Amino acid sequence: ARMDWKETPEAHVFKADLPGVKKEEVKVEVEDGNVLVVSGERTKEKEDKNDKWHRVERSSGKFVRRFRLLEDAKVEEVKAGLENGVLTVTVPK
Amino acid sequence: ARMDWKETPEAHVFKADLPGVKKEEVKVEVEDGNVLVVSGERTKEKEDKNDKWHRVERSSGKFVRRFRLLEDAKVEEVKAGLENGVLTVTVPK
Repeated sequence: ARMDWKETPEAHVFKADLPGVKKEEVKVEVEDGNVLVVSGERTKEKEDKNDKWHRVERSSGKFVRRFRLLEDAKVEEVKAGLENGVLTVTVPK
Repeated sequence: ARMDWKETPEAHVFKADLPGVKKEEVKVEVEDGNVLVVSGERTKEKEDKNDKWHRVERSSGKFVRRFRLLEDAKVEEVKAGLENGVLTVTVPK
């Protein structure tokens, strides 16, 4: 989960490369008022059991990440969207 | 760009993690008659100086991937799909 953290004047924007991940496999939470938490685990591709694996580089697993926000976030204002393999978490300041 | 290479009884299937890449930035071709070429660019969101970066782990720029297909592969029947940051190329046998 390679991630970026940008602070525009309007909000804190986090990006996470989570290719091939479904929302039911990712989790965005807030702890102790100012700690953004991103975790998950890409599911096994329920693809043809018996296939021959010539080469496998894409090998993702479980993970958890945390960031200390500069200010307590208004959890009901935090937006999180998943698109084209990129998770985006916007935190309004 | 991380890629998997699996083989089904019907075709060789290639997967590529391309988070944050729109189908207009990816190119799928067959060079020299039997070389699969997956390339494109993961555009950097330069933005404005008003912004402030606290963390940067995600990569950007050009990517190039080449696999040598069989001298007898349905080169005219290769399909390419892009969904949830994952590219899939199906080369019929």
